[PDB]
Amino acid sequence: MINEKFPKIWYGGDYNPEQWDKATMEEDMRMFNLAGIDVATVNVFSWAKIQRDEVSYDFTWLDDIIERLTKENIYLCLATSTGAHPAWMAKKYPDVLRVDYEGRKRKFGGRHNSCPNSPTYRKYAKILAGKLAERYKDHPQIVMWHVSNEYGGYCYCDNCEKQFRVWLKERYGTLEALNKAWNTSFWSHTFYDWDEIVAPNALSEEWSGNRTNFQGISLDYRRFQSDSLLECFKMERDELKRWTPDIPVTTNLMGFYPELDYFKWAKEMDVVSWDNYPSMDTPFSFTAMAHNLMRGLKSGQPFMLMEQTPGVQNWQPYNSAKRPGVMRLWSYQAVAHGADTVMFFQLRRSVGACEKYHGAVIEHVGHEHTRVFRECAELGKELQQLGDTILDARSEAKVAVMYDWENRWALELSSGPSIALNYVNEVHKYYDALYKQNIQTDMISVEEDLSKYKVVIAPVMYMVKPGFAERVERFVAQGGTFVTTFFSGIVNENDLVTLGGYPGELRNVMGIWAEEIDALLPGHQNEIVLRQDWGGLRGSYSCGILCDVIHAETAEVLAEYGADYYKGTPVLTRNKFGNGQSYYVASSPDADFLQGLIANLCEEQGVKPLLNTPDGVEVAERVKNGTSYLFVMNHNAEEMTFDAGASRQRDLLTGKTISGQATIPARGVMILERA
Amino acid sequence: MINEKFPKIWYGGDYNPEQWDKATMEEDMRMFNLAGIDVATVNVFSWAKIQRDEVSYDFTWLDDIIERLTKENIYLCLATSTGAHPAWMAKKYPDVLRVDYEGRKRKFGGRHNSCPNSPTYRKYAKILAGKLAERYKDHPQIVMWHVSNEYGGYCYCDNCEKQFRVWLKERYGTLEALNKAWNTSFWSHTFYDWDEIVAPNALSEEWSGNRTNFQGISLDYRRFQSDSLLECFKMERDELKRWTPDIPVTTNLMGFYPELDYFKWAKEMDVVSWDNYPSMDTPFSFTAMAHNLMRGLKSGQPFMLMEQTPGVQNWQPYNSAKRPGVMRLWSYQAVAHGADTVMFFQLRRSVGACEKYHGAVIEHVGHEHTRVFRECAELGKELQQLGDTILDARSEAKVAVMYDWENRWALELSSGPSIALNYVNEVHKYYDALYKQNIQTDMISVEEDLSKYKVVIAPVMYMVKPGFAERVERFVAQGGTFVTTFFSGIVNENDLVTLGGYPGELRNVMGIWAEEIDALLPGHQNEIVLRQDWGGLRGSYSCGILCDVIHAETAEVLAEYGADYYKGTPVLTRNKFGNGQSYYVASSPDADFLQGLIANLCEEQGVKPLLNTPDGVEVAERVKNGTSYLFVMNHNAEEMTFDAGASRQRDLLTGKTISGQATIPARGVMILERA
Amino acid sequence: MINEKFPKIWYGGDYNPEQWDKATMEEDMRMFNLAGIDVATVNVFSWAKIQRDEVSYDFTWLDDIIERLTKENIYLCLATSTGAHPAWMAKKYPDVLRVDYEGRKRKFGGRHNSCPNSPTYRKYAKILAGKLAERYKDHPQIVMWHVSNEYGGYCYCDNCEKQFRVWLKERYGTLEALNKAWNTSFWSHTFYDWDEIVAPNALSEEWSGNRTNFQGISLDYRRFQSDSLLECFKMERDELKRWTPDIPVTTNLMGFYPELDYFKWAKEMDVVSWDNYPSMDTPFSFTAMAHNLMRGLKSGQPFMLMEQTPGVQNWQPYNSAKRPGVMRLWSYQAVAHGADTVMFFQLRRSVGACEKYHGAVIEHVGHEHTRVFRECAELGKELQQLGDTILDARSEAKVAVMYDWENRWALELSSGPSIALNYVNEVHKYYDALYKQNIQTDMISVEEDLSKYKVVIAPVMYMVKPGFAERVERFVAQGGTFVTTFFSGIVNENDLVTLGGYPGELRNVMGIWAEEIDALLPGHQNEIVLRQDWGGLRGSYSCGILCDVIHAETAEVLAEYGADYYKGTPVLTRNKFGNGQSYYVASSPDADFLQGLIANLCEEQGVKPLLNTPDGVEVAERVKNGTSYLFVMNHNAEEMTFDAGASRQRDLLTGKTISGQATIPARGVMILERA
Ligand SMILES: [Zn+2]
Ligand SMILES: [Zn+2]
Ligand SMILES: [Zn+2]
Repeated sequence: MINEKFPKIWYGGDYNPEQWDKATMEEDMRMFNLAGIDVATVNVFSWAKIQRDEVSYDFTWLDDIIERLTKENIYLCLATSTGAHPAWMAKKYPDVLRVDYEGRKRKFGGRHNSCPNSPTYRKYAKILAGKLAERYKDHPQIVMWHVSNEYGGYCYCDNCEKQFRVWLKERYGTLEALNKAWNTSFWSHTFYDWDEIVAPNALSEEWSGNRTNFQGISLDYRRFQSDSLLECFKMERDELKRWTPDIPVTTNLMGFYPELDYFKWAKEMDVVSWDNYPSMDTPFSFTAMAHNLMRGLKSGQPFMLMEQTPGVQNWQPYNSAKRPGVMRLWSYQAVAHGADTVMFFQLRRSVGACEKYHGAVIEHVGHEHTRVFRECAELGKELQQLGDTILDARSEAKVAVMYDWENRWALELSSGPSIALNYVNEVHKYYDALYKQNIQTDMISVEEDLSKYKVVIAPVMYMVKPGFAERVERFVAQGGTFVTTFFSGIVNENDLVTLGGYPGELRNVMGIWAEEIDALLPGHQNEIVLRQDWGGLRGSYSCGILCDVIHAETAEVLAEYGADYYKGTPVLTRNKFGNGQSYYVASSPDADFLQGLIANLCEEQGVKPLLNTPDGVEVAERVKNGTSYLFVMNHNAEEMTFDAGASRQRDLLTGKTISGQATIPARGVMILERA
Repeated sequence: MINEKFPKIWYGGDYNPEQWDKATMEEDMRMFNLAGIDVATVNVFSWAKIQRDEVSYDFTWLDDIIERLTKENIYLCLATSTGAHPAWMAKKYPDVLRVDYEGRKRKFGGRHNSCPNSPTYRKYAKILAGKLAERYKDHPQIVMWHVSNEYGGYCYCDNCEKQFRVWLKERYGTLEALNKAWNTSFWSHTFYDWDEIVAPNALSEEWSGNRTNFQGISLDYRRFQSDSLLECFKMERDELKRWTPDIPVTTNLMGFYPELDYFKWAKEMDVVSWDNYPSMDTPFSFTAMAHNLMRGLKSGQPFMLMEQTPGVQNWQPYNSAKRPGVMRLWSYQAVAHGADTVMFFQLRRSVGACEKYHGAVIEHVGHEHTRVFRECAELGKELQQLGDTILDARSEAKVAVMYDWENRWALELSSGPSIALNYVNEVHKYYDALYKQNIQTDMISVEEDLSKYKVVIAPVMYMVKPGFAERVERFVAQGGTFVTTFFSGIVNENDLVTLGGYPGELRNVMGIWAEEIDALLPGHQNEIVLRQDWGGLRGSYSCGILCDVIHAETAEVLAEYGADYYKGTPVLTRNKFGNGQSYYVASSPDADFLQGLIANLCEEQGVKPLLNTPDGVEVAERVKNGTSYLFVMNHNAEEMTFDAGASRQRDLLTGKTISGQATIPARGVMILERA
Repeated sequence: MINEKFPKIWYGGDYNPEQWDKATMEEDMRMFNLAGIDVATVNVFSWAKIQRDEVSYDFTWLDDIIERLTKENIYLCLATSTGAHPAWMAKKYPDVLRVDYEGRKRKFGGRHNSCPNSPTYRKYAKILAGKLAERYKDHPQIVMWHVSNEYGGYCYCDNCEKQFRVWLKERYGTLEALNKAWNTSFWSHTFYDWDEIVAPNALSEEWSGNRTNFQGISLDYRRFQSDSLLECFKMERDELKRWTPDIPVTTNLMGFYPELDYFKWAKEMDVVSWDNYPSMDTPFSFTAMAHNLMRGLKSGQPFMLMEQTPGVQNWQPYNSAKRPGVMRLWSYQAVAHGADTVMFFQLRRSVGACEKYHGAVIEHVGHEHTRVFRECAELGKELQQLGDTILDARSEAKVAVMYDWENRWALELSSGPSIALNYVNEVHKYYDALYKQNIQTDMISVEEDLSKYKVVIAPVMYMVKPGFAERVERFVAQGGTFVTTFFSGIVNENDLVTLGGYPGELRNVMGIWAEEIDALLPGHQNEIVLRQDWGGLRGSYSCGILCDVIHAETAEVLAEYGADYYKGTPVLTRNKFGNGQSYYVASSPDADFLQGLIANLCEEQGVKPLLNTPDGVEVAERVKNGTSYLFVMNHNAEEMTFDAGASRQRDLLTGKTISGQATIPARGVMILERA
């Protein structure tokens, strides 16, 4: 379990009574009891309240809050408050403030924006975390540490620049090695001294947020910034554990957030927690893919849903209300994919600055006779009833899909071959296909152990890191199947091209040679024409975005282009390789083709759907011992019917036995317990 | 009259002989005479010409201009020249230059951009104003002072930041009060010293022009900037009044310009003057609303049209020629809404820099045989003919619609609930409905006395200021009808939410409780469904943008939503309150629904249309003594006919007597004199 | 010839073996012989490799490259390496870095971005040029000097600012003359000292690229910046010519690149060279016009095609592969319009940074068995077989269209009359009309000798320079036809309006007076209605963007507007003037009208198509001695057939005799040699 002393799916969220008074806190306790709320995330943004100058610390108000919540038997997710530095500190110690992408020195404002290489910031953040741990070391209600808050953003100040050079010295050892990695002979970029090197932003190598002259520099700086933030986190963590070695430590991540390499972060965290905030056009399968990734970060370990709105958001263009049931629906979607907590931002609405129109359990009227409140209490009852049932359950997926931040950085920094190529979109195209068929799958790192899987899919694996090619070769020869695509195997860890023919280190296992690649204008398409019927693939489908023009060397050709100067050349190939097979997909296909391909690939490895269901009804499974929990989630706004199978099983949410034809209400959820 | 010694609608405008020579001035005099031009606004932009260093003043060139115009008996609107500082001053005294929203120190260039807290600017602008007044104190031709020119724009420099803290001291008195007002417990923003507070711009709290982390700070900064600029105007005003206490002082405003609180500015001005420059998609009823607002800034006092182009604009994307008659049409529209002058920018085209392709009465050919000159001359004759007939005439509207700058600021900084909410558009939707039925209306401040009205409409009255609620409870209690909408009564003067349930202080009088609001995606609607036929309202209408979910408490329900999860809940309510009635409109309805709603509200109070006319034929009324003047303006490109009523009346522009059916030419104007 | 010792069309391009090693060079040499490559442009971006500090120069690596190429008898276009300064130089001498348009001091990065008024840059660029020239002065393989690389971009630094003041001193002599030229009495802009004048960028007079308060200042600053960069070129040129007085010097221009007055630049270069890079929506007639302009820069002298991709680009949004045959097609199109070289960027793909996905002859596989390579080898063989046949051949067009950078700057800076006015587009509309009918034309300076022409077309000649009016009066009177358009003859060289009536200095020769101009909203149109049938002009055509409202004075009206308030007024006039005729075109016509007008005008002067061909089949002629070479180029994806004429002639590319009907393959090229 996340914490043995708290044996259920935690229910609660961010709580900020220091924005109120003791009277309202009494109302909070009353209503939290009605809602089934038993965890509070406190002290996230009270650094200034605590520390008014470099020498004074007042924890008396916090003692009160903690003592009051303990009376109620509410557990504490205790934050270190380092998510936003005080105004006095920004004023006296400007080294704490970031210089931005546009080259500008910031003044005090906002949050999440301390320079991670700031001596002042590091000094005081470490001391604050240490004092909190020391003061509350012996307290029984603290069940989790919450370090800072949503780390992110880049800094380009002088301190980061001098520290970038050190990081470079440690990484490459010499200027010969550095100049080679960065290919500095290009555009007379030869460096003869480390101080000649600068941070890449609007002043130097970059423009428009994602464009650069020097991908090598831009890539490394992102590694460097991610590492620097990670060091701040590690620093607070170590200091916490000095005083409370037995209390878990987390920080709250942002899913597919692009700026941080979360695979590297998660190795440093006792458990992953994250903040799920969907856009109004975010596909339900996308947020599934994100919970999945969060699971994946520690190779299947259940994570905390640290934040989600219980109602409306504030920062979307059009902050629509969450329709009845949806709050519940989306909470159980998180649990289905590995969450062992569902926690909100936030418990009581602020009054406030920019978050006053962000949803909360208790809102502006200040009472419980509210739709949003009702729905929350309802979820709270259920979660109380589930108890420890699902806790620690894991995915036993036989299909994996690979994602990587460094690959993503190189791709997004690349120029070009096409701005229409979006890495996360292509990755999602494959995951979605799996999602619609209810094929249980894991999002994994390129580094993951491949032996649990029968199918490993790696969309646009543009960057191939040391050991990767050999791991997939070994995995395929042993009998696995590997899928990859156009613009894969192009470069190494430094974004230098692997010479001698794409896909380079994967050339042999894919059994094809990609000669050149064609980028299509928006709205232009080519067609995938099957050689002959093959499983659920028949006739023609369309494809777009990019078209690799390849040569089958060892692989069998299964489909070929139907149009353009490369008509009649392969677009889908299969290479037998030891006991396994590899498929190369040379274009970006429509959903029907991927539906077919995925079905074929799973059938070939004997992997079956969890269940067959109508479109919109998602199924995912977690397993505990030899017990299987099928989450069936109806995203449709109408009652729905599906075949739930004949075996004996019960819906954990209703207690009722289920067998055969079953219906599931609109926006409904069932948790099928079975062997 | 604006000035007794000048007893007609003033005609002329901005005039810049100092760009030319004496020879061209003789032609100028000749042509002004042809066009019936009798007023010139001079010396707007010659500070550097007057003052070449900190010690030298040359007024002789200005003496000759004033003397030459005097011989012609042309009246002088004399500007102070402070609307653009001299280059030598920017170079020697950089404190005069602004720091922009991006945090950059500006260099010399442009205009209207002096730092309002510059000691140098204030010093010299005050001396200049004083020297001018003292020099021309005994001149008979000067009928108006034109202070500076179009004050506007924000400054984020060091001096403003320091003055901002002082303004905060004067306003809140203590850090305790400021900390509460700004809700600084959020994001650890507690200030322990005033010096820790900074200007909110791209370096601190804000981004992309209208977004902010802390709207309380951003709201206050805009107040402070508006006051700061206002002080500069008051400074010059007082200096002018020392020497010429009997010459009126104005400064030229920009209508619905968002950055300045003109209601507060207007108290300090002897007469409002404004510059009307419509966009190519500006609806004619909007510019009517703008003129209307200009009249309302001083509670109905007539104003000056200080600027409008006689022909093309220069800064619109597409500067279309003003079709024949349109110039006249639009000048009379201004008069129709309270303009007692009609003035142009400018009398002769510059040659020039950025305004060489802005229209003028005298243009690049340098003669009067021009489409634009002929149209200016025609109007000139009519204004001579009208004499004092219309001067001082007032609006006697019984319908008022409220608009407020602080409300606006708070709304446009808010996040969100929807970027599709535009404060001014919502206001205009109500105005347009009255405009279309020729219901004589007043644009009014939230502070205006309500006693003279029967219908008060306050769209999106998000911010509710001290004394407002009482003021309106009393207006409804004693028989008035008050109309407000979704997202009203949410916050107070500091943008802090008023707790306990929307619409807060308006809850009592509105007799409803708004539980939650729903932002619709663009192109989505809900529907307004009437319980039963009510007056002009019948069946279903569409509504969109935002849908408020409300509970009738004291109010009764006249219509309910026709779709979505809040289908069948109130969207329109009527509350009997004392002798009067308040209507709550929970969404943003289409033009048809508002037409119905307006008619019913007017009928209910006994207010009738001025006149019934075809679409695009505008009718507005100004009353003088007991005499009524009906301005009738045909925006249509073809002849239109209407029934003018049976009472014996003459068109002042023709002398003809009108009764019953009457035709108006394309772009035509009539002014009907009636008792 | 470009260089007499190398008597064929040069084949090769940018070559960068310093990114590689001696061994890969051996492979370069083998493949270059296969491809028929005989010229390499070396040393473009190796400043830092040559010069590690302010005192050290290493040329040995370059010696090695030059020696190896000589063995293979490959000729050298030697660059000076000044296109990108070293990182140590940026670090130690920051005066080398630019200040950008937003006012920021840049840091080391990118290229083409040395401050042209940098003492350090000039000191070291000169020395480097000189050392290169002195070292290789006696070398037999050097056939061209390639100064720097793609000069461009503006600097707003302190040094440029102080030198701008000096350049103004030299140009105007007195503040009196400067204030007048800039019309500084506008907006109190009077300068009393040169140091009060600052550069026009985001901090002062300008915003968002092309908007400005003071076009005079903005216009001169671009002249100054163009001159500054030109001085850097001249400085290197002069140093090179000190040591090798008889080796040609060039620098690679960028065609219709807006920031530099290439007509001024070309007088300083021995031969023009340029870099042809189309957008995916660049019309084939546009790239033709660009080549044509490059020819026009030195009045018909053949130029060097210095760069073009042999395959894909890297900086286009969607970098599509060049379809089979297209590389060759576009290469011959360059030759048709005056290229006496065809060279690529680049010979071997970089590996790399931002250019690794830019095409090359030798690509990432590293061998010649590639579609792209085969196509390059094929072209190279053709070029070896052509020999010196076509060298020095020139255009004998009788139609010219004028283009001007200062005119372009003034039009792009103007506000407004319309942002839908795009000068280069209007220019292309005329050129395209000619290109579609295969009318041989020259793009020319406004300063070119008009004697050689029968039709001269000057679309939007908004700025009219000293001597221009007189030169075209003489041209028309002696028998030429002259065409200009709406919005011409408006200003002088200082962007000051020529008073008295548009089109000012052109008013006499055009025989019309343009009273006013009307900007149309996008999508809006008028119609051109012919008075009677006139040659290929019949009935009614559509027109848009701007409609000039004019009066015929001496000219007769061939066509009038068919709509709006100026319906019935002239839109197309003809003025008989001496033995010639001038046509005024008062609006922007559709392509049908322009087809008709062009045919009419050519017929009127005895000029006929080179050949009638189906659409997309382009024809251009170069003449050498008594022999005419007709380039026929089939832009269509399909075979095409046309009448090649009766005269006895052969295709240079096939050796075959062509007479009467001939068919051209898709993407095909024929070069007909005739009398
Ligand atoms: Zn930093
Ligand atoms: Zn300021
Ligand atoms: Zn410079």
